[PDB]
Amino acid sequence: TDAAEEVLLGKKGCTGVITLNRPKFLNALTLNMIRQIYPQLKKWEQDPETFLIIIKGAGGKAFCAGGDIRVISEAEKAKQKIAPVFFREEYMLNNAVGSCQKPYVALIHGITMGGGVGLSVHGQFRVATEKCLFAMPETAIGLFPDVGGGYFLPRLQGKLGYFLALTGFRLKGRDVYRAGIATHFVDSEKLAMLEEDLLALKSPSKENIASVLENYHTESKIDRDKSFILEEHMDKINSCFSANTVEEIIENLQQDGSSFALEQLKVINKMSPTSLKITLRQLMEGSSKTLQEVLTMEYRLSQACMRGHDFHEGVRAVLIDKDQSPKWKPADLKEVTEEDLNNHFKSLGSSDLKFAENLYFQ
Ligand SMILES: O=c1c(O)c(-c2ccc(O)c(O)c2)oc2cc(O)cc(O)c12
Repeated sequence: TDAAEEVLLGKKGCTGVITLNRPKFLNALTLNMIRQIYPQLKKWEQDPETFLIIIKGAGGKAFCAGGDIRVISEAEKAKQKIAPVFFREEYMLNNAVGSCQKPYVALIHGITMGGGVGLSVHGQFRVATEKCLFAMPETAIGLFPDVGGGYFLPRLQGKLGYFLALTGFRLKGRDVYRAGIATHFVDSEKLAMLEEDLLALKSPSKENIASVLENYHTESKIDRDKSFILEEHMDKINSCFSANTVEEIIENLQQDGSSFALEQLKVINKMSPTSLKITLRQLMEGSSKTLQEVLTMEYRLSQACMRGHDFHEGVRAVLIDKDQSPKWKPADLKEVTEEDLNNHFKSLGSSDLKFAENLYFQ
């Protein structure tokens, strides 16, 4: 047996199967994996013998915990940078998933966060199990909810996505479905059969695929009639998170004064202030952008963030030392100025992320 690849690509029946394959690192997405997945997705779109693409994670704990931001941060320490290529090609793959010309099913069993969400939420079908653990945890690490977070987050109900984006709130299991992040829910004990039945389909249409998913979804039992964990908080979320500045959101939470609001206020106050301001503007702007436009914006954001202090500090606090004790700079929201913010959003000119060759554009 040769050494295992970081992602497996296979053809089984009518289906192309992508298996994220770094389970010891929670299947975190690398440039190597992106560069295998992206061209394969494009080939399968044009392959008349491929009717379905499934993405899944190896190991049963994680679908994918994120893009591999540890390695990106390490690479920032010296001259062999990875960030310019990584974010560009990652975002190109999120767009490819979102515009996929064949049915695309993501089996989001297990931890599904950040980059892992980018590989799933934009696809046509996302199947959660009771073990699905969703978050966009980027404001805790000095980044922002990228991989198209600026597109999908504002499009969740009310201001749910703004709440998720700013606080990194975790949703588990059937709540991932209730939130609209998963399209379907299956108990994990039946996931293997669901996979098998999809793979066994002969020349399936999108409708054939949808039928299989529906049939499993209907019969799943775990939390079947449980309400969405955030339903009782949706009015206050919709109110508090309607403001145009982070300072106003924090003020609204304080004035609401409920246990939940004060808990989430506490969390927000531990997030990178720069990250918070970026994230709010990103979602507000993203609310009126296409996925491509959003990704173009996020690419600018990603490169600006590499030039700041907080990303490297967040990776240290969260991923390396795990002391959950980041010292942000600036430490106060007041010191995140309008000009600083505007600088992150500036065009990169000919270095911008674009989705066609130059001759396509005026
Ligand atoms: O992007 C992220 C990421 O990749 C991982 C991660 C953690 C453990 C692993 O073993 C791994 O491979 C990845 O954690 C995170 C935690 C955050 O709060 C925010 C993030 O953005 C990430």
